Amino acid sequence: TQAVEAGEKTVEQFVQALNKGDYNKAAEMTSKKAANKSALSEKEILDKYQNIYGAADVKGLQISNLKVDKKDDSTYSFSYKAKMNTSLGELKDLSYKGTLDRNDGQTTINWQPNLVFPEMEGNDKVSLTTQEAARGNIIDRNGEPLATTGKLKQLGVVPSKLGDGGEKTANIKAIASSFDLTEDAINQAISQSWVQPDYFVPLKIIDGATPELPAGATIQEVDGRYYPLGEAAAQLIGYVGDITAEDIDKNPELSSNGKIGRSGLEMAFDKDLRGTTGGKLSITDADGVEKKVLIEHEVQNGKDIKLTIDAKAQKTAFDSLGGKAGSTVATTPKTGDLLALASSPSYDPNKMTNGISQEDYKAYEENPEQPFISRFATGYAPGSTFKMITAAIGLDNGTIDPNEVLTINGLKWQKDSSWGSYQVTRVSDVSQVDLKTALIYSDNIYMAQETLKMGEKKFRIGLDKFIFGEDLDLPISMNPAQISNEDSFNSDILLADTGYGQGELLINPIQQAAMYSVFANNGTLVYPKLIADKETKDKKNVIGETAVQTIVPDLREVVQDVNGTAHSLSALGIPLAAKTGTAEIKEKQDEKGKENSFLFAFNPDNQGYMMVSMLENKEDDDSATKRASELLQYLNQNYQ
Ligand code: NA
Ligand code: NA
Ligand code: NA
Repeated sequence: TQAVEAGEKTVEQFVQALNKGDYNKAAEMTSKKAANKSALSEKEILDKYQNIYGAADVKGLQISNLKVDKKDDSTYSFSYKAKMNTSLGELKDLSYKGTLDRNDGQTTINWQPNLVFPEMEGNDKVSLTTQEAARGNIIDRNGEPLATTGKLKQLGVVPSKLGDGGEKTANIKAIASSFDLTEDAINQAISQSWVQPDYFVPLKIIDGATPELPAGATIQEVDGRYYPLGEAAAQLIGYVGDITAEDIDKNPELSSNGKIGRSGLEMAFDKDLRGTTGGKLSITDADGVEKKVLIEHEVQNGKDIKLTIDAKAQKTAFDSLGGKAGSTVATTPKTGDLLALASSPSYDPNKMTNGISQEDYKAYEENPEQPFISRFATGYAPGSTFKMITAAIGLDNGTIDPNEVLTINGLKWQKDSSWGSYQVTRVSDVSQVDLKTALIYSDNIYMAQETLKMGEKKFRIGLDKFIFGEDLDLPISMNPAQISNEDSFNSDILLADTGYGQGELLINPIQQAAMYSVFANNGTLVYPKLIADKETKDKKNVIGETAVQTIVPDLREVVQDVNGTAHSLSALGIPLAAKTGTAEIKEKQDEKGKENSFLFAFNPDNQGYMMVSMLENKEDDDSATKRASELLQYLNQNYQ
């Protein structure tokens, strides 16, 4: 028994060394090279595992049903089942055999070639054939390509057919002028250490028509990932990059010669889009005759993925932001279909996937507006647009009388002196303010007073009916919305600030469109939906239907009233219920305060669409409302 337990331990140490990819340590646990002992020395056992397991990308060795018994007084036999992962999938239930040598107080393994794979003898060989899987496509709600595989025209220069002095310098300036290239970039490209004078040095992927080709400039045709919307959907779709040795070490089933999603939906749906590698892993004898097929299956191309996105609305929403910082989310609020998820500024996903220079990537990374941010998935304070929610909560618990008229003097208000120098600020000095007037003029003082009168307890009861703290079932990385940092405000100022969408509220644009959908579903919250085939989810009785029938007519006046904050949208001549908003943010880079401009809008007649747009750190005289006319026209025409 004491020798049987020692034999079991050494087999477990041998498997563990192979499991951890430490082949040299596993070889040192073997007996000496002999006839009935080990078949090879330690160095060539190391080389056999390193060569064979490396060729099949063997990762992770797990065994089961280990049995060590006694044959002779010096040799103990062992057997166990085992499984491992390869570049062609999991290789399950492998029956391994062998014997253990016992001399002195050391138990070693009589190594044989059948310890690499179960049925190998002597000079048997291992072969691996693989067929690469074609990557699936990402399409919109009408089948338009968002991420597809196309034929790209690659511009390149052959430094041999270029020149020497006057001919070389003139041709480089001609190519740089005819293809929007820097003369220093072309010289740096052909001066790389890998370049030979007769080689084809690729420069960039050209899109559209091809101009004249000067001496040396030649166009070759290559296949690669292509994004038709470009930067208009770069944060949502993402990009693919070359698979690295580090990627294979983490997942050997990846194609060692293919692409992998690095961000966005390309990464979130990488498994479904990449498919499975097809091929065969077989064992042959010394004559190359097939002895045993270990793994074999055909190639399975990646499956397509259809989104709720409207490719026309996505491009319209992104273009409307004019390159400024901000985001826009468009939905069909009755089903939750995400028609558009625009984030601005953005980056070029085609440039990312077709090789980007360290300078262009550095410009993206050091842009203070940060184009890499997915602003539709980043939490923000919702701004004074949130007065809709506080009003609906106040109507439900009876704390807000729609006809009660408050008397507000000036633009600043304080509960008492305990607030110190802080005051809630409004933009319009209206003396007699009821609920309808407060929504039309966006009166933060009114709602701050109604929030304080309502109380934190009743306020949170209405807030808890929404989606605060919930994880949305979406293939987009995001954090749950929050009311504040803790379960209690512990501050009348924080309570009042939360009443009009400031405070410690953090809600991303997608979560905002979810909460605001109650006004298009008579108080029912409809969860947003990105995958077209998925089922509509909703949440009943978030706010009362009476509150909806009270607030939506007021939201019509935000557009139709001459002093409504969204009156410029009345020029469209379409039925609109809207609510503008602002959020004041303090920053340390600039001692002056920044603000975000918000716009909520939907069709109150048919509930066909709904949009939530925001400008982050807006320039002076800029707003989300002045940029929404084109998207509102398109959504109203095509979504009823
Ligand atoms: Na967050
Ligand atoms: Na707090
Ligand atoms: Na406003």
